[PDB]
Amino acid sequence: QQSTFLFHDYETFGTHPALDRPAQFAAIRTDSEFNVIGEPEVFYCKPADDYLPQPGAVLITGITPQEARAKGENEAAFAARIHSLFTVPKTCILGYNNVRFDDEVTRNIFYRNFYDPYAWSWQHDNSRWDLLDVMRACYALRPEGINWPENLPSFRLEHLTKANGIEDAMADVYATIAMAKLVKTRQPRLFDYLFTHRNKHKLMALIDVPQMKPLVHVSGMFGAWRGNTSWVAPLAWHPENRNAVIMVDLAGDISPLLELDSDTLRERLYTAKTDLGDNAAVPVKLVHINKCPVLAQANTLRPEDADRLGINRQHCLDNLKILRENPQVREKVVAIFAEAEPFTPSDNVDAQLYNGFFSDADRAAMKIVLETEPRNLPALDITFVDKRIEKLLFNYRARNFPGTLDYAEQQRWLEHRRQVFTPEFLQGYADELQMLVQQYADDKEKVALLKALWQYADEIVH
DNA sequence: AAAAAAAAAAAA
Repeated sequence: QQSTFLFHDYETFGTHPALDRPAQFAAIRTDSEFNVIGEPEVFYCKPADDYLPQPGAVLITGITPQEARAKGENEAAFAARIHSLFTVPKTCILGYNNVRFDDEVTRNIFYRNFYDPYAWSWQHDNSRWDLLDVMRACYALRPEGINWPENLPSFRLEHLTKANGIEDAMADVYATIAMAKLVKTRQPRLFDYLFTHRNKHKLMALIDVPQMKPLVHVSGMFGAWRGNTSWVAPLAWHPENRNAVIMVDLAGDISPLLELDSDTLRERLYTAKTDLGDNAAVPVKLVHINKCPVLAQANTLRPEDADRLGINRQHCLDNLKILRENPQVREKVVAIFAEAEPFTPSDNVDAQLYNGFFSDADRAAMKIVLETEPRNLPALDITFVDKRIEKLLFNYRARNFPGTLDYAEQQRWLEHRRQVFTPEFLQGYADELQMLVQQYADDKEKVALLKALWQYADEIVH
């Protein structure tokens, strides 16, 4: 057991990790110095017959459902394959924007196919990381030694590689490795600091709530116009999510926090910028310590870089001093999150991963499912406590092993498909394709893609 | 040991 990194990327048929499906997965394993270990893998996932890909996604990836169907395996097999790669001990699974996207795909694919949704990222000394915020952090805090493309800095891999003398899912993986190498070379101490601080316990320690100790925070939510950076201070741990802390963005306008009550603050917080009119935005942001957030002591952002980024230290310090003497603000921000309407998921079991953890007993039961021949599942004498499992099991069987359904199950699946491919859904889908063909009438390649999508839909619904 | 869905923020 030697420590390795497993760089990876998915291409999918849509943006929703629960309701859309993966098309392709690519991975490359390296040692701690980013020398390639073994052989790159890239493989496709065959979409089940109750799904149509989002046209926008296919135009981005160039991957048709026909293509994935032809050279992919079903999702049960696609899941097992990735699961075996991910659960090699002492693996740090990472990518580029994976925490907010690819990792969610992983969790849901495991969930739908009876694998633990999270163990790949913690068990047997595994962990995860994400190079996107590393690049953003390097640009904001220690940009020396690297060339940063702009027009506003860009963090697209293609732009980042071109600007630093460096040469598709597999392509993205190779490029992510190259940026990792670069930053480790030019800013080894920042790199190692970020790597060690992927651990939520090192992060948690930086937060001091009673003191409102200020920190620098680099986040895509701050925006390129300020180099994704600001000084923040913790107001309270989130009342419902123990892995979230409520931060004030010290660079913002704290008026609303002092003036408004929690109900108006909540309303305002979830108001679109373009709907705010006269009113100041609420300068509150959640930091999720289990999501590899970039946090460091306040002085990690040098005055020269605050200046470069257009961030005003005295303004932040001013806000901080005022907040420290207005503790009533803490109560109010917690209320924004504590007194909100609970989130009720839809009755679609695909969307219920976050309803709760499964028990040890259910895990044992799911383990047996995975060890049973599909043809023998119907005869499987077993019982489940979590009410999601029977629903997941029916979907699992119908999507992956349709030959194993009895007549009544066949009829149920037929009704499910009809309830998906309604005349209203099919017409929305037709109108989207027609709109896109118009938008791209001059582009032979995209038009052929849109034609494939129409043909796939026609086939699947007849 | 593991989590939180959407809203909004941002970038794609």
